[PDB]
Amino acid sequence: ISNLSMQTHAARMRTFMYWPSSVPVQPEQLASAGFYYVGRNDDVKCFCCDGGLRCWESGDDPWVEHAKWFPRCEFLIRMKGQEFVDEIQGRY
Ligand SMILES: CN[C@@H](C)C(=O)N[C@H](C(=O)N1C[C@H]2C[C@@H]3C[C@@H]3N2C[C@H]1C(=O)N[C@@H]1CCOc2ccccc21)C1CCCCC1
Ligand SMILES: [Zn+2]
Repeated sequence: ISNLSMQTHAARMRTFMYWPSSVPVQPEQLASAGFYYVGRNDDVKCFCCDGGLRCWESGDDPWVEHAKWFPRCEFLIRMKGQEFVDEIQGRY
């Protein structure tokens, strides 16, 4: 999968075909936060920063996890704002 082909939400959604139903985070929330499914286990990558996330847990919010682990991502900042990212990074 080409990162460029994943710049739009609809394209990212279609990558989740065989996404394990047992994982307690849904494709719609993942795709909204920039992620697409790379086709192994529960591994997803962001189309913009290429950050990879896995081992989704109950109650995870994909935007929070994006800001926790990849705070410099420009798509994250454009969508959620620098204030949000600063707070997740523990700067109040
Ligand atoms: C609990 N919520 C989940 C989303 C979470 O926090 N996952 C963490 C994660 O995805 N991370 C951890 C961070 C730490 C550091 C910033 C780097 N990591 C990114 C990410 C990760 O493990 N990514 C792997 C390794 C790199 O390659 C890929 C490629 C695709 C998908 C995932 C990853 C890890 C996964 C392994 C179990 C423990 C939580
Ligand atoms: Zn990103």
